[PDB]
Amino acid sequence: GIVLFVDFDYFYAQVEEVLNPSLKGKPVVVCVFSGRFEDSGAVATANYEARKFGVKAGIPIVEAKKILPNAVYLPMRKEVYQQVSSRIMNLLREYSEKIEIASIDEAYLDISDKVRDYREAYNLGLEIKNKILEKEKITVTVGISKNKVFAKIAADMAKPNGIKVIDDEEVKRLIRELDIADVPGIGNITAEKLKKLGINKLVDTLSIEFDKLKGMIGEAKAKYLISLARDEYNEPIRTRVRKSIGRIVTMKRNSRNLEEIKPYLFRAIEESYYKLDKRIPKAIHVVAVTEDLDIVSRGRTFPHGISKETAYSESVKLLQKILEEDERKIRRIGVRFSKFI
DNA sequence: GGTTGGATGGTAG
DNA sequence: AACGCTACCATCCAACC
Ligand SMILES: Nc1ccn([C@H]2C[C@H](O)[C@@H](COP(=O)(O)OP(=O)(O)OP(=O)(O)O)O2)c(=O)n1
Ligand SMILES: [Ca+2]
Ligand SMILES: [Ca+2]
Ligand SMILES: [Ca+2]
Ligand SMILES: [Ca+2]
Repeated sequence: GIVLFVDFDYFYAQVEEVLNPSLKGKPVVVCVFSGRFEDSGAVATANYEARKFGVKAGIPIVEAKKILPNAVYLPMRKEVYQQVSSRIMNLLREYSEKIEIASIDEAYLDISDKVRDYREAYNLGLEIKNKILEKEKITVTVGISKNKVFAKIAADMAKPNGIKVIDDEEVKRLIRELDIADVPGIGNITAEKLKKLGINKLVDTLSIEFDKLKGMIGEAKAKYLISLARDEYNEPIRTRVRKSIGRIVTMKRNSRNLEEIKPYLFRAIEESYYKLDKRIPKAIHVVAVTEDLDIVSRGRTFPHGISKETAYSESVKLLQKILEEDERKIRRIGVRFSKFI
């Protein structure tokens, strides 16, 4: 098979640049303001000009302003980026019937029946890039390989505004030479566990006892890495179905006062219920982020669907459980609905 | 021993 | 050191077939 993966370039910042062209060439930082103080929050993303100086996703806005105090700091307008994304995804639908929308700015296309080889795949990749630039003036990176994982890795290698094929021979070289930390799904915790076992490359997972690898990183990740290393990973492109919808907000101050927290939680429920749009959940979880940014959650699954009124009542009980069973103050509070009918 | 549900862990967008 | 918000799959544990 052949898989073509598309990853939009510095997406949120690039959309802002398209809607206001004077931003291009100079550092733009898209921010998630919590409302705590002036400028409390995190960077969602920045364009490559700000990113050159270390302003990247996840860092505090305060750290970013220390590095580049003269950059443009824009509030995140997620709804705008979602609508642009949906338009681009609709363009991609024209090139394959088999498409997997992986996120707000990623999609996998199974183009096995559309092209005969990697040269034709590459030309299709170029066609897709030109189409998205024509219609939306958004640059993207395309990665192409035998499966979803190596397609994603290919795009990682080609980013800013690139295109890359990893053919069968390069898959073999990467199994030997790619830092296993750069494999999709291997974060810092798993990477460091692997390094302690002396595993630096995918091929190293074949030289360890399965029971030992499973003991350290778990069965799923062990099976996943071994399948990749054996050149056998072949997970199909399929339609992802949304499994949960939720909202969590930062409170104006930390609190353990039930009556102070309730209005935030209730607003999170109202917004979550609107986003449900005909979906009726059977499960509710109240999620608290404590003072030190730990996550505590209490939930319940009902035999039937949950009305909004039941969500209110139950959410209070679950919040009460969090307060009873955890003595830390709550910083952020929210809700998540799942198990849709 | 497998499935379910609840609490938590790890991950990536 | 600071510090947002969305949502996926996985693991551990105990209840229950
Ligand atoms: N911690 C993060 C990471 C990403 N995003 C959002 C903003 C990004 O623009 C978008 C896509 O994530 P990417 O990791 O692909 O980031 P970029 O597209 O901005 O950069 P890149 O050029 O590496 O693809 O998701 C976010 O809100 N919070
Ligand atoms: Ca990506
Ligand atoms: Ca991207
Ligand atoms: Ca990694
Ligand atoms: Ca139980």
